[PDB]
Amino acid sequence: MTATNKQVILKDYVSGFPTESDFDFTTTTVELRVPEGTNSVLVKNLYLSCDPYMRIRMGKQAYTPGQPIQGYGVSRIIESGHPDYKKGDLLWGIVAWEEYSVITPMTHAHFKIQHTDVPLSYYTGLLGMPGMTAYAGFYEVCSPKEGETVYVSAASGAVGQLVGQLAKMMGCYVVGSAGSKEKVDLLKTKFGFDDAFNYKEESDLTAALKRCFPNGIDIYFENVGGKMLDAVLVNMNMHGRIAVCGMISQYNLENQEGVHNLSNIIYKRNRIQGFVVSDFYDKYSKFLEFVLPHIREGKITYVEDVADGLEKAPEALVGLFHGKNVGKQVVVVARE
Amino acid sequence: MTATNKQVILKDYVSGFPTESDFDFTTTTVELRVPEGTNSVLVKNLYLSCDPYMRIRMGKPDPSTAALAQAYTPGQPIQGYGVSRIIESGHPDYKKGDLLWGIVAWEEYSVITPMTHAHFKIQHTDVPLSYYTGLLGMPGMTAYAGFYEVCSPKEGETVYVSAASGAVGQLVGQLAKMMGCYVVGSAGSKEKVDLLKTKFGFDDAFNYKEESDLTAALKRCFPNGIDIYFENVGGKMLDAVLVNMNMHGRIAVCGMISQYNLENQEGVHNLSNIIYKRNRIQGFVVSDFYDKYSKFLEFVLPHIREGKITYVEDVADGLEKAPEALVGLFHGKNVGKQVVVVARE
Ligand SMILES: NC(=O)c1ccc[n+]([C@@H]2O[C@H](COP(=O)([O-])OP(=O)(O)OC[C@H]3O[C@@H](n4cnc5c(N)ncnc54)[C@H](OP(=O)(O)O)[C@@H]3O)[C@@H](O)[C@H]2O)c1
Ligand SMILES: NC(=O)c1ccc[n+]([C@@H]2O[C@H](COP(=O)([O-])OP(=O)(O)OC[C@H]3O[C@@H](n4cnc5c(N)ncnc54)[C@H](OP(=O)(O)O)[C@@H]3O)[C@@H](O)[C@H]2O)c1
Ligand SMILES: CCCCC[C@@H](O)/C=C/C=O
Ligand SMILES: CCCCC[C@@H](O)/C=C/C=O
Repeated sequence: MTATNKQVILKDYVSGFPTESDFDFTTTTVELRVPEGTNSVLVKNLYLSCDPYMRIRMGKQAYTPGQPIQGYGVSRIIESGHPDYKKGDLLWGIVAWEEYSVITPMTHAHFKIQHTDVPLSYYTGLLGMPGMTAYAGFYEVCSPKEGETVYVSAASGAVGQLVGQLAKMMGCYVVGSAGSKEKVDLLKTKFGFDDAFNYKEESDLTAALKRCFPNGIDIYFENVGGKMLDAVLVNMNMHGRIAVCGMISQYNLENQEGVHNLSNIIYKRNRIQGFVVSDFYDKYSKFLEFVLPHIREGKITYVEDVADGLEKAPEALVGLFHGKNVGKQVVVVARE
Repeated sequence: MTATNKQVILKDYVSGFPTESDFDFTTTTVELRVPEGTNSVLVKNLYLSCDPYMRIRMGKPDPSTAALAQAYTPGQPIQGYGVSRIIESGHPDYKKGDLLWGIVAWEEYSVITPMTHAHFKIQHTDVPLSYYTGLLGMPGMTAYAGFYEVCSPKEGETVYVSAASGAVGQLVGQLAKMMGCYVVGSAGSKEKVDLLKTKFGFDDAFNYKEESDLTAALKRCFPNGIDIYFENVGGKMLDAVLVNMNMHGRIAVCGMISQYNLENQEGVHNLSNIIYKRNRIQGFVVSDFYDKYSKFLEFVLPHIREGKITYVEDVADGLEKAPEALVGLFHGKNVGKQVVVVARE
């Protein structure tokens, strides 16, 4: 075939919060050939991830103006110049926001799917690059014992909803926070945490956390920052671990919020350790063969926001920095 | 037999900086009796220390601070670390001539109870007794504990040490030079920086005071960035270090002395940097590691006696000066460790 390839470019660099008018749709024409240099695969992009690191990549290796925005996503091989991928099987990894991409598959960037007995939308999230951040970030970096109390921020979403599920499986008391009432209702209905609150309904964030924890916070999984780290630093305990995954409060800000209560690290004998998921990708098969017995069984679940089409995909990345995503924000580019 | 026992009392709680005025003086009568309490010894305090925790045992009851603190009671005297000779006992491990270092009150004579990770015996006299406040005591143990067990160091790695000519800081940077390491310091005066470059053998050093852009100072000093940080300061300083740090690089949070004296506690912005740099900010109290005080003393006393560790001290005479001495530590007119002699020998 010689099909028309619909692409989402970034026009120019973003300074603050993203708008849909920082990105434009352009078209190329892909010849469905055995591809551009005999080391490569040609894929058809099935599902795409709208995940929040993309804002830090939108700043002045960083993205280049007039070219597609790179992201993770699930893809079907249409043709190959690589040895261990034939035509008709599945990968996940860094693809361009296209309908059809030619990529070179390097090991801990791009991964083959062997288990299609679960949704292939989950391989942008749960069994993808959000879910590995929750395995890796809770079991190494947070270093947990049972009974110990876990706090998850942006609990609602991607990374956050597996951290909490893995904790009320270990024997921990887990509290989450989220933006709207419907996002906060899932934490107790579906994912079945012990408590939850709406941080947007809290005028009282330090007092909110003193309410939820009569016994304090041993573990924190930091996805948010600033004002929430200040509050958590007060409500902590003796040898209290903080796992700094993200800072979504800060990405979208030029002159970014200051943390005041870092003196409660000497006193309260705290470890704040920052990680990157990429480092733990050697433990992906170890993760898959732990969590697929549990997803297949209904111990571990997932909520996804579905955004059908490449058309509503500027719409969908913009939407994270406000939290329109009721769970993990997937784009469907192709259904079959 | 009676003693005329002078004391240093605290008036009421501190907000902001201490002054010589937030402290007061009394005299008591102490009987030199063979004391019935339980496992209690009547000591005679010889030397005392001016240590900066004493500020967040001087402020109002807060739950955070109350992990190392108990908070000082507004009437009855200031507690702290210092050396002490036993002038009659009610213990097994201690008798009528033995010396102790530990947490005594700021008086001439005290009835204390020895506890294992509080009060420690001296069964080594070859070295100064004033040193069991600092080097052979609690500042030197912090330096051993927090550099070898929290900064998790390997040879050749680049170390930045803050409040570097004070008690804990000067030892860190020698313990670091005693491995492969590249040690740069920071201190207040010119007299202080000329002890880092010469006496305590640091590779380079500066005056944070005489530096306008602090990142520019640390990008001059380390071209290839910081691997280990011994954090004795906070604020401005911790922000500069986070942009000057290497990947999988560690930070040991000993103290944060810039903050203690502030009501409105200063913000560290770029703690964002620890994701993309895989960095570890780790806090400790020394209290947790006093089980390795035997394994400390078996190490350092071979290195002082051979001339591989160097140390300065700032002695002031009598309890009279012990207000003036704890105050001027927050400004920094202590050169090394601030000792207060109550009685010598
Ligand atoms: N270090 C790593 O290894 C690694 C890897 C991948 C991703 N990440 C990062 O970690 C986070 C992970 O995904 P996720 O689980 O958070 O999924 P998500 O729910 O899809 O992400 C968006 C969430 O951020 C919250 N939010 C947005 N603006 C905010 C603001 N201004 N202040 C406070 N909260 C705000 C919203 O939740 P509420 O209002 O609902 O609470 C919203 O649901 C991101 O920051 C991401 O960049 C880190
Ligand atoms: N268990 C523990 O973790 C533990 C135990 C002992 C001590 N500590 C802590 O570690 C720190 C110092 O240890 P040390 O034994 O070396 O004490 P020290 O001998 O009292 O050192 C005093 C230093 O304070 C500095 N200073 C004062 N105000 C300052 C300010 N506003 N900004 C920056 N620096 C300032 C001075 O330097 P300048 O001349 O440069 O101004 C001076 O050299 C304290 O924060 C203390 O509480 C912690
Ligand atoms: C090339 C895409 C970058 C992938 C690393 C990402 O997981 C890091 C998230 C940090 O916030
Ligand atoms: C009971 C006295 C407290 C002793 C702990 C002290 O070394 C901590 C210093 C923190 O800045």
